[PDB]
Amino acid sequence: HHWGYGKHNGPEHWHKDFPIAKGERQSPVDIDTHTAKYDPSLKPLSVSYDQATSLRILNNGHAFNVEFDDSQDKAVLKGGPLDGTYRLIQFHFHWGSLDGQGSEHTVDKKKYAAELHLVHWNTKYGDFGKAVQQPDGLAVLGIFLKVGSAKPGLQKVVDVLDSIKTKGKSADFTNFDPRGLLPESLDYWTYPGSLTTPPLLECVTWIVLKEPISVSSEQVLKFRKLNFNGEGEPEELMVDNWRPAQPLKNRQIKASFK
Ligand SMILES: NS(=O)(=O)c1ccc(CCNC(=O)N2CC(=O)N3CCc4ccccc4[C@@H]3C2)cc1
Ligand SMILES: [Zn+2]
Repeated sequence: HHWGYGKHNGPEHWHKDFPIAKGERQSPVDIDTHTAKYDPSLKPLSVSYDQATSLRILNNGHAFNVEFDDSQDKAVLKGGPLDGTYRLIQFHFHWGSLDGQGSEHTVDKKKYAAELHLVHWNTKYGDFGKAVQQPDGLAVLGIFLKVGSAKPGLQKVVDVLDSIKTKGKSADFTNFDPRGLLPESLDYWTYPGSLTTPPLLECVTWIVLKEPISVSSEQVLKFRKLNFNGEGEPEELMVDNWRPAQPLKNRQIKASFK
């Protein structure tokens, strides 16, 4: 009886196995744009993905992850609110059953069709597993998706999804350039938070870009054909794999922009 996003094992149940679900710095949150304050102390954000080496794409039963070689400082996130160097290890998405829901963060309570999370770990902790035990261990770059024009840089991901339909399937996924998933502007909001899936560890500096990327209806329809189940199990479509907004508590959301 494992956690998931069904009626019986969804986010409202997670606190029974993971009591930190009701903690002081949980994610995601609603970003109230009128309350977020410009912070002139934020240093410029540095997304350096030119040498990123993707390896594999995996259906883990909760989402699909594109994994990177993180055994040296090829693809790194620095600057903004961050101290030191954060290495890209994987990206994944959260999405809905309908275009009006799917994002984890919300903006003035608006839900987007989907949300991309580029996950990075603080190299001062040596490995990912040590980093998630630290309050500044991870930096997640969050990017909203809205349905409109196709995103050409997403199509290589969309076209491999038929090969990883079910939980536990993986496929080789080399030479994918995550620069193709970024919006034009790097203006962002930032706050201290958590993983949005169990174990819900409070280890993340969140950096949420203001400008959404546009994907086509056909692109997101292909996400919604994935399965939560393994092969040879009853088919359950992988949709609505998002955690709703959590209490902000004793936190301030800071804006990089005026
Ligand atoms: N919604 S979210 O962005 O808040 C979110 C981000 C991250 C996570 C943790 C997901 N776990 C992971 O991504 N894992 C776990 C791991 O132990 N390893 C071993 C180290 C290694 C080496 C190479 C590639 C991949 C891993 C994986 C990464 C959960 C949720
Ligand atoms: Zn995520």
